[PDB]
Amino acid sequence: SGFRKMAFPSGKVEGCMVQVTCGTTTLNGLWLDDVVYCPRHVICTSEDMLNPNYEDLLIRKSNHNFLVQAGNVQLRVIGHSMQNCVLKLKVDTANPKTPKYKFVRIQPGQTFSVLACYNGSPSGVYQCAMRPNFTIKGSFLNGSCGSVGFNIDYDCVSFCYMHHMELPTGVHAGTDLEGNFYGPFVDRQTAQAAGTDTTITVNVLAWLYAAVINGDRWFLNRFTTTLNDFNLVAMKYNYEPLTQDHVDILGPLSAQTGIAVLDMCASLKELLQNGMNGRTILGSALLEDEFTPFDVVRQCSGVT
Amino acid sequence: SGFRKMAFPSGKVEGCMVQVTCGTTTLNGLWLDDVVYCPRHVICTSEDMLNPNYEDLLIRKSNHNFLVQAGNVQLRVIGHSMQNCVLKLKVDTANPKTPKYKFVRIQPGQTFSVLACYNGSPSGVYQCAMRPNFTIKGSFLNGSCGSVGFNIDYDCVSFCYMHHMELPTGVHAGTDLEGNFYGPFVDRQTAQAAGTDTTITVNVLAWLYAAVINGDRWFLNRFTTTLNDFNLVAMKYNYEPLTQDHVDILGPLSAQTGIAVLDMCASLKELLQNGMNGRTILGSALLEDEFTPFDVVRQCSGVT
Ligand SMILES: CS(=O)(=O)NCC[C@@H](C(=O)Nc1cccnc1)c1ccccc1
Ligand SMILES: CS(=O)(=O)NCC[C@@H](C(=O)Nc1cccnc1)c1ccccc1
Repeated sequence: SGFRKMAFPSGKVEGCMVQVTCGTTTLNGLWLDDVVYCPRHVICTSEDMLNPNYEDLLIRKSNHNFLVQAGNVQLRVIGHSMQNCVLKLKVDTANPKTPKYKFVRIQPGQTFSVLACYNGSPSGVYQCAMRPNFTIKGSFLNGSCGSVGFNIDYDCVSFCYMHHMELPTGVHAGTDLEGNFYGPFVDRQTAQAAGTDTTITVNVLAWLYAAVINGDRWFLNRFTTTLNDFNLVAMKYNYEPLTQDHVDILGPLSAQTGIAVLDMCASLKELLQNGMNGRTILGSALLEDEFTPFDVVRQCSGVT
Repeated sequence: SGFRKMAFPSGKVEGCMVQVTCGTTTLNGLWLDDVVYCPRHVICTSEDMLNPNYEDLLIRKSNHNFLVQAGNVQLRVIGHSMQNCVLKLKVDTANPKTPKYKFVRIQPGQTFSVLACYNGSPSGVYQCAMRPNFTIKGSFLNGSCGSVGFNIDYDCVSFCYMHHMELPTGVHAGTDLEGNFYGPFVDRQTAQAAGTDTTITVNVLAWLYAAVINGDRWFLNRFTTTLNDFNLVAMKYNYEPLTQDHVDILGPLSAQTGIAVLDMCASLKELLQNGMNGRTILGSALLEDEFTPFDVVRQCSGVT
């Protein structure tokens, strides 16, 4: 009973957080095996961020300039290199708390948990989605850079995000763990605008299925629609176009509830056209799009 | 930038979760030092739950009937006792991962994180509030009993909740770690209805302050009000009456933003009377009441 925006247990990731300081800049790092991963802008002063030449700034840095502290103990840095927008600091000790892990580059619409950190210490955990415009709507302040996003499959942590930047609009941008930004963003104090933040249609449908499973059914109607008809409505409301791939992924939810995907699309169509009329769905007064179909199945079945 | 429903990092609590089985019933336990805490209904069959005499059911149980498994290893049970609605199983080994901890009985309106578990294994973490009617709106399925709620002050975990029951209405009831239920609920398969779920006014005001800090300001108006005037409106909308104690707790937010508490009350009054008119506040289309004033300060300042 009940449905909540749930994050993965963060323990396995808390064991990897370290503090990295270079000169007067301090941020978070991720220690896995004998490498510490952190945003390359750790080498920048606030002045340097206006137009940084990272290769030139990195020449003036030696291994002893990167101060890495794991809780209360100092790690010895024996190598450093830049890969895209991240620095990889080779340390002389393998992290004993290193979990089984993978580095993955997620797709827009996919969800993940964020362990927000400051000074190498965890402050909290929340669930995010990579927006279709490649931004994330997080909760990050100065010093949170290097905090990571991840998913967990039983004992394996798949790291997908490292926080680097806040856009002047209050939304967030970052990289995968290979240092490649999601979207067109660059690690420079230049005004960079985000594109249209469209709604993740397949996620809204998955969340409507979660609502039916948990008892919220008022929005079910007597109608059906087609993909092309639904998509004319999705276009008008800045929703992502629904494809047969999305219908396929919703198959298990459709089978469990006995509500055909296109019938749920017709419920969604009427909700877009008529609004909620002051009613709520799973305690929300808007259509939630940060639950994937996999998230809904996982939460509704009890996967640990 | 940004404001999210954030949970505490759950690592310290994940280290305490164990599986407890008695006969054919399996639920979660909390292992702290040499004691495992779990709901007393672990001794019940599904038939027993209609009208259980726990003292009589417990007489037929010995230490060897309680199977406690910490991950893959079995704990030896050397004592057992019932305290209110919890069982305390004395084991022969102190949990090496026991954090600094306290047992606290929270007040309605206070928030906490829940580490939902199944078979002694964590599935996810989310943020809750103890409702004014002493229920929690969680996400729990059969087998989640024994999952706990907690807060963290730097290195100290304050345990406040243990999950026991789902009401026929889909809301949740449980105990503090001394086994005393929050509210009038009893651990019996009897229909028990929840009282009026009022809105936590001081939390909504705190969340309005979080909105102003993060840029969402459209709801600010040119009006003020008084506590008695505001409370006539709060009464009409099933909001908790606002007291001077609540105004006092909002003082730091009022000082930080320069918006007097009673002026924010007048913004809230107009929002209750006029609705949102299709607009959002911090990505929500309703007034959020599960952030305390302390939660807002902590998130907006970066406390780890
Ligand atoms: C103190 S630090 O080392 O964590 N970061 C300082 C610089 C960083 C930055 O302000 N990032 C930031 C601020 C607030 C929230 N989320 C992210 C930056 C990166 C790219 C272009 C411009 C600025
Ligand atoms: C399988 S178990 O041992 O975890 N619990 C079985 C009995 C429990 C129960 O169904 N609790 C429950 C179910 C679903 C979600 N949240 C809570 C119960 C407690 C009090 C009165 C009636 C029933």
